Amino acid sequence: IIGGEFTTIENQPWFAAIYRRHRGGSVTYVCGGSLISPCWVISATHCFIDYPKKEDYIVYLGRSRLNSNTQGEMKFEVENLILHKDYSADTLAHHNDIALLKIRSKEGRCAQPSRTIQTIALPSMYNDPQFGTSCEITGFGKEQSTDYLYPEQLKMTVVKLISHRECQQPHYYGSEVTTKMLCAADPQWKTDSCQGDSGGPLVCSLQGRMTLTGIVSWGRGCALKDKPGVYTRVSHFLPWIRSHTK
Ligand SMILES: N=C(N)c1ccc2cc(C#Cc3ccc4c(c3)CCNC4)ccc2c1
Repeated sequence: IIGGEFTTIENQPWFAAIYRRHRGGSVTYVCGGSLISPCWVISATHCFIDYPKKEDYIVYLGRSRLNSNTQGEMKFEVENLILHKDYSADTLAHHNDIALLKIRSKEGRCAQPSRTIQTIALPSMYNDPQFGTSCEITGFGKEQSTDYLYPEQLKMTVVKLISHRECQQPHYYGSEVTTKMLCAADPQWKTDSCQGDSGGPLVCSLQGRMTLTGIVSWGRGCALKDKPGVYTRVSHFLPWIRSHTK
């Protein structure tokens, strides 16, 4: 996250921290995720497509820091890694950038909801917020494009949704951004999501309800003028999520 503020897991209890085990036993951060039910974490397929072995991943719930065992945190393995069969990448745009991770403790249990571990509600079909609506993003992603390290402490920011017609303008993304994608940015281009925030939530309060409106997917640079953050529009994927969690 570029700009914004440092936060803790109690303010974002649906936030899942996803890591990968490498050969030799070292563990590194991959992407964010969101708890949608006790056994299921939703993320972006582009985070896993190059390393599709479920046994390699570690998922934490209730974790506030990248290298700290936050009190009350829960560690899990991936029982089922589901990638979207029509996922594809263009030079900029990612298509069908959505993934599901079925989680399991070493005892074979799913998440136990607590003050720091809670689910996030899915959106309803054809009911996304209007352009100009303020929404929040969370992640352990880069603080600056030139950084190679990720922040130790979890961050958050607030951005505004951008219309499809504004996002399709020539100086923005043209025809490369589609109706299955949602644009969101800072009107002053100072805060945004960035590399490492992928797979993480775009949470919008709509009609009084906190909703998983988007999943961090792609963008040209980070916090660049006329280059919004692009998110998977979760409301389009409700039949796919239902079928793969049944
Ligand atoms: N401006 C943004 N909001 C934004 C949002 C998401 C981003 C995501 C990345 C990235 C990445 C990345 C890095 C490594 C690999 C993949 C993707 C996909 C498959 N191969 C590995 C970089 C900049 C990003 C910028």
